[PDB]
Amino acid sequence: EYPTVSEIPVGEVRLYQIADGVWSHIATQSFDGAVYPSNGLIVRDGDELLLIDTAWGAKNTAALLAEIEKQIGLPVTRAVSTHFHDDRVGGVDVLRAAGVATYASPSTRRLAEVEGNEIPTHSLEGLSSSGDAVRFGPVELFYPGAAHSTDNLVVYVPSASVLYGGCAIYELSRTSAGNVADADLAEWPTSIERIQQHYPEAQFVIPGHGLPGGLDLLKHTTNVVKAHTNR
Ligand SMILES: NCCOc1ccc(-c2cn(-c3cccc(C(=O)O)c3C(=O)O)nn2)cc1
Ligand SMILES: [Zn+2]
Ligand SMILES: [Zn+2]
Repeated sequence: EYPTVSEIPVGEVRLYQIADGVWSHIATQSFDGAVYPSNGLIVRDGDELLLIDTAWGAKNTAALLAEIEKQIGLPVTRAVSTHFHDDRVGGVDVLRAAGVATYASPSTRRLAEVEGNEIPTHSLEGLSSSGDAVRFGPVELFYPGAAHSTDNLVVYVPSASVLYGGCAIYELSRTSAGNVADADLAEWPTSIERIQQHYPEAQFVIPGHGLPGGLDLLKHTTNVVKAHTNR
């Protein structure tokens, strides 16, 4: 069964195989006095591994590199932060330390720099205007417009029909907004319907935090964000 939050110390990283060559990584952090899940993706790319997002901080992420090798034994050579928050770039430092080439939209690097969060080295051109999509190794990267953050990207694995929406998508257990400090609440339902239009194929849908679902995660997220909008 996919892991739930209370099973994972603030330091233990679980790997959850989602298909041949596709895993998710699951870590936990403390924030607001409380303890939260966080998902990221691992995609095999021939001989190497593409990482999507950090494990939320340098400790967790050095740890996350150590499951992968222990459990998968393939080198992580590239990594993508899907937006500028710490649960995504927390431990880019680390990854670069180990030789991982880090990447991020130019929108994400600038807002990370403005924010005092770590900065991916490379820039992921071709993702600026809403609807922009580019190909990155075994997956597709999509910029659905402002939502959870103005920079958020979302990731699609054709090979297994996995759609990783990160923090732009909520799990079903999550009924209420939670951190929208950097959200474009007006655009978020829209930015999201695109994700629906441009990836109807997706059987597995991972959110930034919590239990994967199918595409009803999207409609649930819109419901949450709209509810939130009206107070
Ligand atoms: N001095 C201004 C502070 O600026 C900050 C902005 C954002 C964050 C931050 C929220 N994180 C989250 C923690 C729990 C849940 C979530 C979520 O996806 O809903 C997030 C988040 O990514 O917003 N991660 N990092 C932390 C600090
Ligand atoms: Zn965020
Ligand atoms: Zn998040």
